[PDB]
Amino acid sequence: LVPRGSHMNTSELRICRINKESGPCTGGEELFLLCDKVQKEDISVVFSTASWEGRADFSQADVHRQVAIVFKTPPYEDLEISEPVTVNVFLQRLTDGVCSEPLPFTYLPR
Amino acid sequence: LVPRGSHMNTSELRICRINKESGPCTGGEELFLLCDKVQKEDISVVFSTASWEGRADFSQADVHRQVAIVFKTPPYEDLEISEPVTVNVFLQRLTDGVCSEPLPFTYLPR
Repeated sequence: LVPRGSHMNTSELRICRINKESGPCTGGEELFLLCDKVQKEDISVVFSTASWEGRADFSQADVHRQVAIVFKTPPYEDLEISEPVTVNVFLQRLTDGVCSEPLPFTYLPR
Repeated sequence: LVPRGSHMNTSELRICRINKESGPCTGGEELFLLCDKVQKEDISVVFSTASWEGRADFSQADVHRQVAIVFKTPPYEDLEISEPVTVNVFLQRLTDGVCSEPLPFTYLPR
């Protein structure tokens, strides 16, 4: 349960991989990741950086057989980035607020 | 079980989506798709066109919890294509040789 920021990391939540490594900072894009056993009714996908945090948008429906999650990327804090900004994506249980190890995801401009 | 080529289609195998819509005709690229309940020990991923058929490369291991499959794309018949050639990707049970509905995937040159 060892600490990793304001929240807590676990070996219970794990993100195997995302289909798209990058994407535009506008957000809204529809992506989908693989993971281990997750509780469809208690799970979220969060994008973050030291000072910004964005949640993906998806329904319990979008969670396929507890190991995949189709979601819609949140827009990046600033939509006027001029550079490729790669942040952190990771899972997190609502209940115990526990998170998973992050995966790098990079926003791009238009 | 209605016919669709030399083989047979079913409502038992379904490909929800692939992470990458395209890729180079060289093949070898590592992709992964979503699908419904598949038998890890009886399933394959085939790329085809009316006159060419290629199989993806993956192990029973690469099949995650029966709904996702991480595989390696086969090279396209001709690696000297000058144009974007989009073929068909689909599942198929070894035993009953039954297939699924195809999904378009397009090879590209270098």
